[PDB]
Amino acid sequence: SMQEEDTFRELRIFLRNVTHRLAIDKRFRVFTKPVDPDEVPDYRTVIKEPMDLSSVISKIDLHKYLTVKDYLRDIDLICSNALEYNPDRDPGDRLIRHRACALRDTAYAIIKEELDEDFEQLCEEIQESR
Ligand SMILES: COCC(=O)Nc1cccc(NC(C)=O)c1
Repeated sequence: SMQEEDTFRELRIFLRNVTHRLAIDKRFRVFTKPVDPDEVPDYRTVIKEPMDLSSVISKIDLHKYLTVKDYLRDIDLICSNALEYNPDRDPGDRLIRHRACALRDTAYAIIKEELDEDFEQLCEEIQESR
């Protein structure tokens, strides 16, 4: 229905706003663009599904997310990839893991305060019907 298409458009507007607020935070600059395969040739041999905030914007615009649950799977993937690729005790690895956990926690906190639970339940019921 037109009403259902209006629901998914409101979801996309919400998701672009949350993603922009993450992408402008100085702590999360390392997560804003894909890892450059020229500068880090071993990245794609270790990390099987790369993800970053510019790719998340592209996916919103391609209508890849029909629920906030869908979207948070990709935020969780940015975080898990950082913990996997950078597991050591040295300061550079510990700084990127701290920033990855902050990105995940910040996304979940914005959604807790600003996503209506009945809006999410409506998106999940339309997705299930298709
Ligand atoms: C300056 O080197 C270019 C570069 O991007 N290196 C580099 C090294 C290790 C990790 C990461 N990024 C993530 C998201 O894990 C990036």
